[PDB]
Amino acid sequence: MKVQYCDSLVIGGGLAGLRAAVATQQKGLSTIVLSLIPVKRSHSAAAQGGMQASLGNSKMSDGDNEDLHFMDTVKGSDWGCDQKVARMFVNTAPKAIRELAAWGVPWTRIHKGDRMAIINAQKTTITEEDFRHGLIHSRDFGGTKKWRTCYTADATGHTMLFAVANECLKLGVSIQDRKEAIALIHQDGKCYGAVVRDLVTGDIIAYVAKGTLIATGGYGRIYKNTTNAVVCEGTGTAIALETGIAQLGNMEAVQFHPTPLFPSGILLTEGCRGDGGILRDVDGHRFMPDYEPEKKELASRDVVSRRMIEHIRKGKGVQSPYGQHLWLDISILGRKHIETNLRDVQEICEYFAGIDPAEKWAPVLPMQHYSMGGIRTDYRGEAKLKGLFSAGEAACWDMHGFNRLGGNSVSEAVVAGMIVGEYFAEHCANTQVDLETKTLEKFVKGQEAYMKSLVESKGTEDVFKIKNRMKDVMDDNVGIFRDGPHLEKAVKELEELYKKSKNVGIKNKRLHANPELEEAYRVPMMLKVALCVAKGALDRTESRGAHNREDYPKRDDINWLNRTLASWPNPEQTLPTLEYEALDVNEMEIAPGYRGYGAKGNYIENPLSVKRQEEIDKIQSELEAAGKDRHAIQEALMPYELPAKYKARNERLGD
Amino acid sequence: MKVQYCDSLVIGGGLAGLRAAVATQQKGLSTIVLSLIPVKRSHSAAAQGGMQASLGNSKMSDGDNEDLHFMDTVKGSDWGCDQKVARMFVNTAPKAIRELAAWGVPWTRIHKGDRMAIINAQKTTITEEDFRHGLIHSRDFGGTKKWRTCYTADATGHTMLFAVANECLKLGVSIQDRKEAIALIHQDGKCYGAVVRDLVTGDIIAYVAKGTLIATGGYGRIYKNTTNAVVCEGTGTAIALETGIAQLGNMEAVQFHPTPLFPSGILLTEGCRGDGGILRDVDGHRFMPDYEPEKKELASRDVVSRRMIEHIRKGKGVQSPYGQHLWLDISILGRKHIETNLRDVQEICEYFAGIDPAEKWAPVLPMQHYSMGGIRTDYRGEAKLKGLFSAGEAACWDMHGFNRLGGNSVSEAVVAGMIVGEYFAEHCANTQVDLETKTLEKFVKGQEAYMKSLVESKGTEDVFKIKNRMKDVMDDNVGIFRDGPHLEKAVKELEELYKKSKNVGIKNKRLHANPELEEAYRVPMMLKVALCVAKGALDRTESRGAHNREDYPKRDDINWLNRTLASWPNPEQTLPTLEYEALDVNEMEIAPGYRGYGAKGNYIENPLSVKRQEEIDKIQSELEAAGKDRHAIQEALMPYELPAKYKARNERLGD
Ligand SMILES: *Cc1cc2c(cc1C)nc1c(=O)[nH]c(=O)nc-1n2C[C@H](O)[C@H](O)[C@H](O)COP(=O)(O)OP(=O)(O)OC[C@H]1O[C@@H](n2cnc3c(N)ncnc32)[C@H](O)[C@@H]1O
Ligand SMILES: *Cc1cc2c(cc1C)nc1c(=O)[nH]c(=O)nc-1n2C[C@H](O)[C@H](O)[C@H](O)COP(=O)(O)OP(=O)(O)OC[C@H]1O[C@@H](n2cnc3c(N)ncnc32)[C@H](O)[C@@H]1O
Ligand code: NA
Ligand code: NA
Repeated sequence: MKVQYCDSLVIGGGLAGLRAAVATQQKGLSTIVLSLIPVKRSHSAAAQGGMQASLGNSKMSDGDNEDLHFMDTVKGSDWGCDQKVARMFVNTAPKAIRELAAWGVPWTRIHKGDRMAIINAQKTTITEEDFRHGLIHSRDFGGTKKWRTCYTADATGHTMLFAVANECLKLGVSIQDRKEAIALIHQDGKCYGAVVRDLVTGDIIAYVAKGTLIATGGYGRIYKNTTNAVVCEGTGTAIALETGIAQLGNMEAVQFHPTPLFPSGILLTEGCRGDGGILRDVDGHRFMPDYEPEKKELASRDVVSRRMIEHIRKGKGVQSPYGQHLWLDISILGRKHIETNLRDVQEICEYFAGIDPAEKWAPVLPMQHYSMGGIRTDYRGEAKLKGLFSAGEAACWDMHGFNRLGGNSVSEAVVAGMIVGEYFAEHCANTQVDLETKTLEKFVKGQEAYMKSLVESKGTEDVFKIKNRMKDVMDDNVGIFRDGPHLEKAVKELEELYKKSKNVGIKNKRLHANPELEEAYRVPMMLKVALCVAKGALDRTESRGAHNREDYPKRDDINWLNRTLASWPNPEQTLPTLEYEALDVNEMEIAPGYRGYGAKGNYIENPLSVKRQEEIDKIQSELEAAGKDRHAIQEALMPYELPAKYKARNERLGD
Repeated sequence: MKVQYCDSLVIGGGLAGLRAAVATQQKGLSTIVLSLIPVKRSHSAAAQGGMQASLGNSKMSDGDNEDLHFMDTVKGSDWGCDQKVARMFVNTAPKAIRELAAWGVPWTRIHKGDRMAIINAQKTTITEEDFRHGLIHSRDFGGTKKWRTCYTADATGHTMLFAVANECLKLGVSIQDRKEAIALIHQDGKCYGAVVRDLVTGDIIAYVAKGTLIATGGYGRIYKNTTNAVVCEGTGTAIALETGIAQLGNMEAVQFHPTPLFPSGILLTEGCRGDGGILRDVDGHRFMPDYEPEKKELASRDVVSRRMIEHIRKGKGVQSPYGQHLWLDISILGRKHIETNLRDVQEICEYFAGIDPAEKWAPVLPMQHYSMGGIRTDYRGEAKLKGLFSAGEAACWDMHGFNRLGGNSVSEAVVAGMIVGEYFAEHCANTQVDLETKTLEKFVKGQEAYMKSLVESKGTEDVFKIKNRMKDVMDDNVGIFRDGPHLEKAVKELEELYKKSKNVGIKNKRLHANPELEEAYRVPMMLKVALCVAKGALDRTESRGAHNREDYPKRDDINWLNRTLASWPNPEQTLPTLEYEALDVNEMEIAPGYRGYGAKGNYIENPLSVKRQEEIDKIQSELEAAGKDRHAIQEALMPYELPAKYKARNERLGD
């Protein structure tokens, strides 16, 4: 038997996994990072929008602080997030930016002077004073009043990922790529590592550790149309689920992006519409103003996606051999503007769409983009299965609730990497594990037998036909608009798909470097994940954040002010087990209310919300009258925890 | 913390360790072999005499079988061996030779014809028939009536070691050199591996396994004068001893060789006197005939050593700045004979002694050569500490008792490697271990702290002066002739030396590649080993095999028909704890009697021996009269065990 030991095992080499690895390795814990691919190729590398952090450096960022970022996050989540976690996040984001700056991330900087900027409420001139010169800049992104999105020109995710990966190399972290975790090793409710398949040699290896952290990203590829890399299949999510103990949170909470290139899904940055990009239909008609007279194209991304689907359903979509889509016209911004401020988007449409944006319109359609759902953890990042931690998009630390803020996800990956990294390091250093070879052998032999059965299967089902059908079912029934009737149909078909995945037969019999065998064990995993999404969507009879039920259009703060928890305790069951974790309004710094975007009064008020709100207004007034600072007031409303190392306040320009 | 896992851990890369590694690796058990040096440089490589095995191929081997080899072994051991183990050995030796032949070992072969041979009772002509041509040859060695010592010209140990090492490479065994086991990891009476120090980097690593086998060789370097390589310091013996659970058997049973080159200790093969080499004193006088009128130069090696010391004590030794010695005259054999049959010995005297043997005499003196004592095991090779096995010279499987047969030790290394290898493999495959990180950390941290204390010690003792004094004490008081008075003095001084070794200070502070630090932790270990030897010698009031007490000249079969078992249960004690394991005459195929060599009636008879003897003669007669074969008779006298794979009989020329 092959066994590899390390004090801290990290599964996933994206921003979250790599940053957590830095945290453990810097304190002497031997750590290993497992990854399907070279870590610098992780999906994190594709982020071009930016990272949200309340620095308050630039003119349009002036006055920004943790409180404002906190409120945008909570309201954006439509109150589905754990507000204490959101607080941990916003207070740490500024230090994540600054640490990365010290690590060499080339953040775009502010230069003194006037600038021709688009405010879309007063596209005037912005002035940056001399004292702001040379500091980290910020741009309009995510719809926040305060511009706090930091960026490194047009490749933020890329430069951030490379810096953290390089730090891991500096520290001697053991990076092992083309290695896939296919099962978690656990006993007595504790996680001792993972069974890993070497994608090159086919060897099955047991990686044991005092603590295991899953940072495997999102599960967007269960959909046909997604902006995600082809490796975002949620297998990390599935192995946690298959332990029968760890739970997944809000898997039905999936966010879509309105303007990905159709049908590839290659992203066309938000800056397009933010600069002046126009959405047109089959007749070249600018339709957003018809649905949103005021906001128009600049409405909340959430609203734009809905309007786009509505317009298509009204029969105004463009017919295509790949399906219906709409148009994105950016030529109207002028060739000059495009080649100087959107040189990146121009290259995309040419290299892939084969068209010059300064002349022709780009085909677009809303597609799956971010996974708010994931492995459920406490505020420390630990799952119900002791010793198993999770961070990044793969988790449901839940700072996002039912709607993640644009720019908060790459921010979370690094921030969670830092925070969960500390708690994870503490766990690995203080915990003591009992590694029984009997248990290790059972898991390793179990997976070797599984691989053998797949290779020897005489089944007649085709894995690709099954995977492709799953993706259509998800796109057709679990998209932007959902209804009970279609969701019930989806669940039934997914369950049938799952059963058939067990009768798959493959042509190539080798155990090494076999992409076909890889699909054979990944697909069944993706189906169980899809089932948690679809079933969670069917059972959640309300509309909240990105989850829209046409048959239940209102946000129900009385019956659904909670979090869906999915599990799969019995390996024989074919449907996930769903339970609910209620959100306590008493522990909320901000009581439920109007989210800011979308129709008003579209939520069923909870009497407890009103009570808490009054309680909040009272505490504020009293303390505010007593001449108390925002910090003391915050503590009085909702105290939260932070590792000692990050307890400090964030110095800002002007203190 | 650094941890390495394997199913089967082998400590020692000599014939025994490498052969055992083949046994485990061939059945799919991941195995690691740790060694201080490249495995092909192990002491096993120096064997030039040969390997004893009852093939019965040559004329002088005609009629040889397991029974004859068995008797030579038992009588040679002066009845201190476990006869069942001796049976396992002799029955397997033939297959060890044959397996090695299949592995390419270039055994010298028989050619048809007459040959000028020295019988030293009738130096006549020997004839090899045509049917013997091409089969494995044998030579006169070890004083056995039947010539059964197989050899590959003048480098048997070398070719044997290389073949087994190459087989390990073929099978993918993990060979890790410049790695030293400095402590065994154990808990609840079970062994889970070893704490290892990387000699190059200084890293302290825990090697955990389901089973651990120690095959670290002998402990001859505790003596100033020895034929052993400089790495035979018995540290493997010491780490077993320091667990406080494993016991060492007959550590006082040390064998000397009569003619090593003085003072280097470089060996001058037995073939010298066997061919006609003459021992001379300070006056050039051939003295052996004076003490042994009949046998003379050709007396038992055991007797020659004693006579040599006696002659020196009579004041006839040659004075030298390194001490007193005698002369070995081989010139008398004629330059022609020497350069054709002893070309090897000629090169030795020239390359080191700087003299031409065909002209000048070589200085010689009896020196420590083989360690019968070692880690005590059952017939399977397992020690009292469960999961810890031992094989080769490092063990006291006890097929040697108090006097190992010339040619039986390289034979044992491979045979034990095969047999203990099977039982070891079985244990590793069937046992299940509970590896607690708490325990691993305790042992690893304990050794890191130890290394640090040695490097920070402000002690004023010099490690080399202490090591050199230990070696003089051993040579002066625990040699060929021993007496209570001197042994008591030796024990007291060794104990004092041990206490002072704790106040050692070293100049070089680095943790990596530090030969001085290596001595700092090895010396204290050697002292504890030396204490077991000296104390065992003091307490054993009798003369048996190689253990000669001038104050107790007789072999005491009444009070000392047992085996000395040494342990060190309390790390605070400064002297070893000694217990005794009695040998049951009822389980002996051959009752105690005259060993064949030395003075007659020099043993105190045990009434039980006489009873058993009669019982044996009876069983033989009856079964023999009933026309029963030697195999059925053997089973009736003393049944023994063998792994299934080696249960077969050995086909011989003539069956
Ligand atoms: C898709 C996307 C997302 C995105 C974005 C643009 C695109 C095209 N732009 C963003 C932006 O401007 N601002 C922002 O805040 N977020 C933006 N996002 C989303 C964001 O990039 C992601 O949420 C974030 O990068 C997620 O980071 P995370 O570290 O969690 O994950 P990852 O980078 O996807 O890496 C996952 C790693 O897991 C390995 N893996 C997966 N499964 C396994 C198994 N079974 N075994 C072993 N390793 C596994 C992957 O190989 C990878 O390294
Ligand atoms: C010294 C000698 C012995 C000898 C002989 C000639 C000489 C000069 N001629 C012989 C002969 O003709 N016929 C015969 O039957 N025996 C003869 N012998 C004795 C015989 O060679 C030995 O008994 C035999 O070779 C012993 O084999 P074994 O496999 O037991 O041991 P080894 O070869 O000495 O190797 C020991 C290994 O252990 C490693 N080691 C030691 N301590 C440690 C620690 N602490 N950690 C890790 N590794 C360790 C050594 O590096 C080595 O590889
Ligand atoms: Na998530
Ligand atoms: Na021994």
